[PDB]
Amino acid sequence: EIRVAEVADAGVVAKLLRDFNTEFDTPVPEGLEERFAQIIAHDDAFVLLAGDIGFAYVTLRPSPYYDGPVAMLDELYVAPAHRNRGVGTALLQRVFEEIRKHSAGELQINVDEVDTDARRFYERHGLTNIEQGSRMLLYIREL
Amino acid sequence: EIRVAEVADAGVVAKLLRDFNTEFDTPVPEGLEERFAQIIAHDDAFVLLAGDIGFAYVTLRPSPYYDGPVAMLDELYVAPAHRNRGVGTALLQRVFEEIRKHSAGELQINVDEVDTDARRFYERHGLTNIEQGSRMLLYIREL
Repeated sequence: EIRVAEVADAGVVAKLLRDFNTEFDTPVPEGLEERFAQIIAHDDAFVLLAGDIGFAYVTLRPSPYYDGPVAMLDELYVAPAHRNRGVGTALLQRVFEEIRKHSAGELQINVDEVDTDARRFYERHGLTNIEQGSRMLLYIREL
Repeated sequence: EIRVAEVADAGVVAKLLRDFNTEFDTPVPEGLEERFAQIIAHDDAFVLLAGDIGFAYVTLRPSPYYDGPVAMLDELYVAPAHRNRGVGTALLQRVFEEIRKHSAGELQINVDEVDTDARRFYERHGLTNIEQGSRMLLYIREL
Protein backbone atom coordinates (compact mmCIF):
# COMPACT_ATOMS: atom_id res chain seq x y z
CA GLU A 1 0.00 0.00 0.00
CA ILE A 2 0.97 3.65 -0.47
CA ARG A 3 2.10 5.53 2.64
CA VAL A 4 3.91 8.76 3.43
CA ALA A 5 7.53 8.05 4.30
CA GLU A 6 8.81 8.89 7.77
CA VAL A 7 12.39 9.72 8.72
CA ALA A 8 13.05 6.08 9.62
CA ASP A 9 12.09 5.12 6.04
CA ALA A 10 15.07 7.02 4.59
CA GLY A 11 17.13 3.84 4.25
CA VAL A 12 14.51 2.11 2.11
CA VAL A 13 13.91 5.22 0.00
CA ALA A 14 17.65 5.65 -0.56
CA LYS A 15 17.95 1.97 -1.45
CA LEU A 16 15.28 2.35 -4.13
CA LEU A 17 16.91 5.48 -5.58
CA ARG A 18 20.12 3.48 -5.81
CA ASP A 19 18.34 0.79 -7.85
CA PHE A 20 16.83 3.48 -10.08
CA ASN A 21 20.26 4.90 -10.91
CA THR A 22 21.85 1.45 -11.17
CA GLU A 23 19.18 0.36 -13.66
CA PHE A 24 19.94 3.37 -15.89
CA ASP A 25 23.77 3.23 -15.61
CA THR A 26 23.95 6.48 -13.64
CA PRO A 27 26.51 6.96 -10.83
CA VAL A 28 24.85 7.66 -7.48
CA PRO A 29 26.29 9.96 -4.77
CA GLU A 30 27.22 9.07 -1.21
CA GLY A 31 24.92 9.97 1.65
CA LEU A 32 21.55 9.34 0.00
CA GLU A 33 20.01 8.00 3.22
CA GLU A 34 21.21 10.83 5.47
CA ARG A 35 20.00 13.45 3.00
CA PHE A 36 16.60 11.78 2.59
CA ALA A 37 16.24 11.63 6.38
CA GLN A 38 16.87 15.37 6.66
CA ILE A 39 14.60 16.16 3.70
CA ILE A 40 11.69 14.06 5.01
CA ALA A 41 11.99 15.63 8.47
CA HIS A 42 12.46 19.33 7.69
CA ASP A 43 11.99 20.39 4.08
CA ASP A 44 8.87 21.27 2.08
CA ALA A 45 8.94 17.85 0.45
CA PHE A 46 7.70 14.32 0.98
CA VAL A 47 8.22 10.75 -0.19
CA LEU A 48 5.47 8.21 -0.86
CA LEU A 49 6.36 4.53 -0.51
CA ALA A 50 4.60 1.58 -2.15
CA GLY A 51 5.69 -1.06 0.33
CA ASP A 52 9.38 -1.34 -0.55
CA ILE A 53 8.90 -1.80 -4.31
CA GLY A 54 8.25 1.79 -5.39
CA PHE A 55 8.47 5.42 -4.31
CA ALA A 56 7.63 8.97 -5.36
CA TYR A 57 9.70 11.98 -4.26
CA VAL A 58 7.83 15.31 -4.39
CA THR A 59 9.19 18.79 -3.69
CA LEU A 60 7.07 21.89 -3.06
CA ARG A 61 8.33 25.34 -4.03
CA PRO A 62 6.74 28.81 -4.08
CA SER A 63 5.15 30.45 -7.08
CA PRO A 64 3.67 33.94 -7.58
CA TYR A 65 0.87 32.35 -9.66
CA TYR A 66 -0.86 30.57 -6.74
CA ASP A 67 -1.27 30.82 -2.99
CA GLY A 68 -0.07 27.22 -2.73
CA PRO A 69 3.19 25.74 -4.00
CA VAL A 70 4.17 24.26 -7.33
CA ALA A 71 4.81 20.55 -6.89
CA MET A 72 7.60 18.72 -8.71
CA LEU A 73 7.58 14.92 -8.97
CA ASP A 74 11.37 14.78 -8.89
CA GLU A 75 11.53 10.96 -8.74
CA LEU A 76 8.96 8.29 -9.59
CA TYR A 77 10.10 4.68 -9.57
CA VAL A 78 8.59 1.19 -9.48
CA ALA A 79 10.81 -1.88 -9.23
CA PRO A 80 10.96 -3.64 -12.64
CA ALA A 81 9.34 -6.89 -11.49
CA HIS A 82 6.35 -5.00 -10.03
CA ARG A 83 5.76 -2.78 -13.08
CA ASN A 84 2.60 -2.87 -15.22
CA ARG A 85 0.53 -3.82 -12.16
CA GLY A 86 -1.00 -0.46 -11.20
CA VAL A 87 1.75 0.55 -8.77
CA GLY A 88 2.87 3.60 -10.74
CA THR A 89 -0.77 4.62 -11.20
CA ALA A 90 -1.43 4.28 -7.47
CA LEU A 91 1.71 6.26 -6.63
CA LEU A 92 0.82 9.08 -9.02
CA GLN A 93 -2.80 9.12 -7.84
CA ARG A 94 -1.53 9.54 -4.28
CA VAL A 95 0.85 12.31 -5.40
CA PHE A 96 -2.14 14.28 -6.70
CA GLU A 97 -4.03 13.61 -3.46
CA GLU A 98 -1.16 14.72 -1.21
CA ILE A 99 -0.29 17.90 -3.12
CA ARG A 100 -3.99 18.79 -3.18
CA LYS A 101 -3.78 18.90 0.63
CA HIS A 102 -1.21 21.67 0.10
CA SER A 103 -3.39 23.44 -2.52
CA ALA A 104 -0.58 22.99 -5.04
CA GLY A 105 -1.35 24.94 -8.19
CA GLU A 106 0.46 22.60 -10.57
CA LEU A 107 2.43 19.36 -10.82
CA GLN A 108 5.62 19.22 -12.90
CA ILE A 109 7.77 16.26 -14.01
CA ASN A 110 10.98 16.11 -16.03
CA VAL A 111 11.04 13.22 -18.51
CA ASP A 112 13.57 12.08 -21.10
CA GLU A 113 12.19 12.22 -24.64
CA VAL A 114 13.42 8.68 -25.33
CA ASP A 115 11.51 7.27 -22.32
CA THR A 116 8.38 6.70 -24.38
CA ASP A 117 6.87 4.33 -21.80
CA ALA A 118 7.04 6.98 -19.07
CA ARG A 119 5.79 9.72 -21.40
CA ARG A 120 2.76 7.66 -22.42
CA PHE A 121 2.08 6.82 -18.76
CA TYR A 122 2.13 10.51 -17.79
CA GLU A 123 0.04 11.56 -20.79
CA ARG A 124 -2.48 8.82 -19.98
CA HIS A 125 -2.79 10.30 -16.48
CA GLY A 126 -3.42 13.93 -17.39
CA LEU A 127 0.02 15.47 -17.90
CA THR A 128 1.05 17.42 -20.98
CA ASN A 129 4.31 18.53 -22.59
CA ILE A 130 2.43 21.38 -24.32
CA GLU A 131 2.05 24.94 -23.08
CA GLN A 132 0.84 27.77 -25.34
CA GLY A 133 1.09 25.50 -28.37
CA SER A 134 4.76 24.59 -27.85
CA ARG A 135 6.64 21.65 -26.39
CA MET A 136 8.40 22.41 -23.10
CA LEU A 137 12.10 21.60 -22.77
CA LEU A 138 14.22 21.22 -19.64
CA TYR A 139 17.66 22.86 -19.66
CA ILE A 140 20.20 22.15 -16.91
CA ARG A 141 23.73 22.88 -15.80
CA GLU A 142 25.25 20.56 -13.21
CA LEU A 143 27.38 22.45 -10.71
CA GLU B 1 23.51 47.28 -11.61
CA ILE B 2 21.85 43.99 -10.61
CA ARG B 3 20.70 43.51 -7.02
CA VAL B 4 18.85 40.97 -4.91
CA ALA B 5 15.24 42.08 -4.56
CA GLU B 6 13.83 43.03 -1.17
CA VAL B 7 10.24 42.79 0.02
CA ALA B 8 9.96 46.52 -0.75
CA ASP B 9 10.65 45.64 -4.41
CA ALA B 10 7.63 43.33 -4.78
CA GLY B 11 5.73 46.00 -6.71
CA VAL B 12 8.32 46.35 -9.46
CA VAL B 13 8.81 42.57 -9.67
CA ALA B 14 5.06 41.99 -10.00
CA LYS B 15 4.86 44.72 -12.66
CA LEU B 16 7.60 43.05 -14.70
CA LEU B 17 5.99 39.60 -14.47
CA ARG B 18 2.72 41.22 -15.57
CA ASP B 19 4.47 42.75 -18.59
CA PHE B 20 6.05 39.36 -19.31
CA ASN B 21 2.68 37.58 -19.39
CA THR B 22 1.04 40.49 -21.22
CA GLU B 23 3.69 40.42 -23.96
CA PHE B 24 3.20 36.68 -24.53
CA ASP B 25 -0.62 36.66 -24.14
CA THR B 26 -0.34 34.64 -20.88
CA PRO B 27 -3.02 35.05 -18.20
CA VAL B 28 -2.05 37.08 -15.14
CA PRO B 29 -3.31 36.02 -11.69
CA GLU B 30 -4.55 38.54 -9.18
CA GLY B 31 -2.35 39.47 -6.24
CA LEU B 32 1.09 39.19 -7.84
CA GLU B 33 2.55 41.92 -5.62
CA GLU B 34 1.35 40.46 -2.31
CA ARG B 35 2.55 36.97 -3.25
CA PHE B 36 5.96 38.25 -4.36
CA ALA B 37 6.18 40.14 -1.05
CA GLN B 38 5.66 36.90 0.89
CA ILE B 39 7.88 34.86 -1.44
CA ILE B 40 10.77 37.34 -1.30
CA ALA B 41 10.57 37.38 2.51
CA HIS B 42 11.41 33.66 2.71
CA ASP B 43 14.64 31.77 2.16
CA ASP B 44 13.84 29.20 -0.56
CA ALA B 45 13.51 31.75 -3.38
CA PHE B 46 14.91 35.07 -4.52
CA VAL B 47 14.51 37.68 -7.24
CA LEU B 48 17.36 39.49 -8.98
CA LEU B 49 16.49 42.94 -10.34
CA ALA B 50 18.31 44.74 -13.15
CA GLY B 51 17.15 48.25 -12.32
CA ASP B 52 13.44 48.13 -13.16
CA ILE B 53 13.67 46.70 -16.69
CA GLY B 54 14.52 43.04 -16.00
CA PHE B 55 14.40 40.33 -13.35
CA ALA B 56 15.20 36.70 -12.59
CA TYR B 57 13.05 34.58 -10.26
CA VAL B 58 14.83 31.58 -8.75
CA THR B 59 13.46 28.88 -6.44
CA LEU B 60 15.51 26.45 -4.34
CA ARG B 61 14.31 22.97 -3.43
CA PRO B 62 16.00 20.02 -1.71
CA SER B 63 17.63 17.12 -3.52
CA PRO B 64 19.08 13.84 -2.21
CA TYR B 65 21.99 14.20 -4.68
CA TYR B 66 23.52 17.32 -3.08
CA ASP B 67 23.94 18.88 0.34
CA GLY B 68 22.66 22.09 -1.24
CA PRO B 69 19.43 22.70 -3.14
CA VAL B 70 18.50 22.33 -6.78
CA ALA B 71 17.96 25.80 -8.20
CA MET B 72 15.23 26.54 -10.74
CA LEU B 73 15.19 29.69 -12.88
CA ASP B 74 11.41 29.93 -12.92
CA GLU B 75 11.26 33.33 -14.65
CA LEU B 76 13.81 35.33 -16.63
CA TYR B 77 12.66 38.52 -18.32
CA VAL B 78 14.13 41.69 -19.81
CA ALA B 79 11.93 44.55 -20.98
CA PRO B 80 11.71 44.60 -24.81
CA ALA B 81 13.48 47.95 -25.23
CA HIS B 82 16.45 46.73 -23.15
CA ARG B 83 16.98 43.37 -24.85
CA ASN B 84 20.10 42.38 -26.82
CA ARG B 85 22.17 44.72 -24.61
CA GLY B 86 23.67 42.10 -22.29
CA VAL B 87 21.13 42.49 -19.48
CA GLY B 88 19.98 38.87 -19.66
CA THR B 89 23.58 37.68 -19.67
CA ALA B 90 24.32 39.75 -16.57
CA LEU B 91 21.20 38.43 -14.83
CA LEU B 92 22.04 34.81 -15.63
CA GLN B 93 25.63 35.26 -14.45
CA ARG B 94 24.28 36.73 -11.20
CA VAL B 95 21.90 33.76 -10.92
CA PHE B 96 24.89 31.41 -11.04
CA GLU B 97 26.73 33.58 -8.50
CA GLU B 98 23.81 33.71 -6.05
CA ILE B 99 22.95 30.00 -6.19
CA ARG B 100 26.64 29.22 -5.69
CA LYS B 101 26.30 31.02 -2.34
CA HIS B 102 23.67 28.39 -1.51
CA SER B 103 25.98 25.60 -2.78
CA ALA B 104 23.28 24.70 -5.30
CA GLY B 105 24.11 21.43 -7.04
CA GLU B 106 22.29 22.20 -10.28
CA LEU B 107 20.38 24.91 -12.13
CA GLN B 108 17.23 23.96 -14.07
CA ILE B 109 15.26 26.05 -16.58
CA ASN B 110 12.01 25.28 -18.41
CA VAL B 111 12.06 26.67 -21.96
CA ASP B 112 9.48 26.49 -24.73
CA GLU B 113 10.74 24.64 -27.81
CA VAL B 114 9.59 27.50 -30.08
CA ASP B 115 11.77 30.04 -28.23
CA THR B 116 14.85 29.49 -30.37
CA ASP B 117 16.40 32.79 -29.25
CA ALA B 118 16.17 31.92 -25.56
CA ARG B 119 17.36 28.37 -26.28
CA ARG B 120 20.45 29.71 -28.07
CA PHE B 121 21.01 32.17 -25.22
CA TYR B 122 20.89 29.40 -22.62
CA GLU B 123 23.02 27.07 -24.76
CA ARG B 124 25.69 29.75 -25.21
CA HIS B 125 25.79 30.16 -21.40
CA GLY B 126 26.39 26.56 -20.35
CA LEU B 127 22.92 25.00 -20.22
CA THR B 128 22.14 21.72 -21.97
CA ASN B 129 18.91 20.03 -23.02
CA ILE B 130 20.67 16.69 -23.61
CA GLU B 131 21.11 13.91 -21.06
CA GLN B 132 22.48 10.47 -22.01
CA GLY B 133 21.87 11.25 -25.68
CA SER B 134 18.23 12.30 -25.14
CA ARG B 135 16.42 15.61 -25.06
CA MET B 136 14.82 16.48 -21.73
CA LEU B 137 11.11 17.34 -21.56
CA LEU B 138 8.89 19.05 -18.99
CA TYR B 139 5.40 17.64 -18.34
CA ILE B 140 2.83 19.58 -16.30
CA ARG B 141 -0.75 19.41 -15.07
CA GLU B 142 -2.35 22.66 -13.96
CA LEU B 143 -4.57 22.12 -10.93
